[PDB]
Amino acid sequence: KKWLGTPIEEMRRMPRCGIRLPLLRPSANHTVTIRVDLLRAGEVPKPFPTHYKDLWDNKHVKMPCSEQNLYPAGSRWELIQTALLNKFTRPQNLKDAILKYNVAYSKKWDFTALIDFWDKVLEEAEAQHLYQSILPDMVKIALCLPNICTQPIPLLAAAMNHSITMSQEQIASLLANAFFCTFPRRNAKMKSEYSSYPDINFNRLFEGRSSRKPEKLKTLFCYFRRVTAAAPTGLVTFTRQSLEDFPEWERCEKPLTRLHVTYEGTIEENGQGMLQVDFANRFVGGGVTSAGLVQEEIRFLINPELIISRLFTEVLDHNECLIITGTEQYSEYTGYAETYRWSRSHEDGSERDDWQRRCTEIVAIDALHFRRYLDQFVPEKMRRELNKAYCGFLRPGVSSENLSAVATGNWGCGAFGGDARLKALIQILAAAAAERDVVYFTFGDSELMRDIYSMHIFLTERKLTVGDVYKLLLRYYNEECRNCGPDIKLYPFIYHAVES
Ligand SMILES: Cn1c(=O)c2[nH]c(SCCN3CCS(=O)(=O)CC3)nc2n(C)c1=O
Repeated sequence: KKWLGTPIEEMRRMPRCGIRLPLLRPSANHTVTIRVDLLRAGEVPKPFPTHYKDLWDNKHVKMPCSEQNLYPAGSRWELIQTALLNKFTRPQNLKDAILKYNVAYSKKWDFTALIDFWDKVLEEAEAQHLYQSILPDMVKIALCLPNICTQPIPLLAAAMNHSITMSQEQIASLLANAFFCTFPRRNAKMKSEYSSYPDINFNRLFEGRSSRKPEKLKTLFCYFRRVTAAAPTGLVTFTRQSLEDFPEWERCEKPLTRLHVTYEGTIEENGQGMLQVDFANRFVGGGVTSAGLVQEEIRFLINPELIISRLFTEVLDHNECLIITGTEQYSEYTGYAETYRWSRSHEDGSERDDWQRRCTEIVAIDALHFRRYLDQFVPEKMRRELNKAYCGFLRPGVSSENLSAVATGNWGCGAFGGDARLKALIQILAAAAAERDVVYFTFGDSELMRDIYSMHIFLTERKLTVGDVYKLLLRYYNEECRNCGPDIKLYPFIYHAVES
């Protein structure tokens, strides 16, 4: 009674189900920032090219170490170096350092949470370790950026189908810069450039008095402590995927696939090696660098390499997703939102693939935010969610036998107002169209587990196709929502319509 349906042991997982990876190589649609010819297990990857190369334009990340990063003109990189190469002994020292190259935000950025964490949460020995060891080591890896990220990083802009593969070490240098708020043109509230990109600098983690900010900082300093002490050796791939041809859902003759549904476990622990869904905001990462702390933000905190997607990933349009392969888990946690707490450091035991990427694949798909509950049953909105999930699950050019199951849950069903029973069925239909099985976590809701299982077995036993089910959703809208909360609920309607 803890789980229902297909045993999870029968679901496909990476690496066992994967196909031989092609040779890792840069191309028109794949940026590779390391020496592939020297990539070896257990060895820190060598950056390619050897000497720093800069691009300062509207198609690439504006690096803080660029000679074009100026301030009315002096070199901002020189200023960052002078500011950060000072001894920190009190939190005000770190605030003052960050503001030396952010003078325009000195009356706008609040540092209360950073001050409280250092002075009021940490004990004396933990504070001493922070400013004697961790922060100086973070400064050093940040300032090493021009020797580490030698190759320009393209923006993954809207409508681009493009991948970036970089080393975990390169990500660590970039995230250290984000912590010290060094990325230029990413700060103004009323900016034109980068207005369609998420925040990357960490200044909003330092503001306010929530009991959540200290837990976020503990989680991030756990990561920073680990990666400055011993450089991680693997790679991470970021792929923006934007599809043009979407199924004619009413006409899809594909059958449903297999389902495992359970009210215990988590996507990240029990969906190891599966395609793990991030319940994303259209600005990937949501409020990770500010106040948010539900499913997406938590994943971005315990696997912080996800955070760097915000440096270069434009806001997702309706037909797009972001696929990240290779991020490592550095922390364990309990709770969520107001009960979230950092638990301990985590030693990731995931195998690495032939590109030295952890066998962990996460897809960010953003559900819609519904102001009115009945809005989500409008056909245009159901099709939208179907196509979003389909884009996140589809892998053009891969046999279904080589596709892991999808590990997911009540996507968009918290603050975004989604109906769990509808969103479960939508994901089941999208997974079926993408020829993937579904592993579904209901997060303690045993009744929902039973309901999803019952509907899935009902539909499969009667051999209903994807299109058969979609037309029942359309019928539900017309008969119970269009001219209407509804008088009859969705699953009861479906049972009655089919049994009729
Ligand atoms: C399947 N699944 C979750 O659903 C989940 N939620 C959170 S934190 C936000 C709480 N909330 C969001 C949607 S909900 O309201 O439907 C139920 C719970 N962490 C989660 N993990 C690790 C997970 O595996």
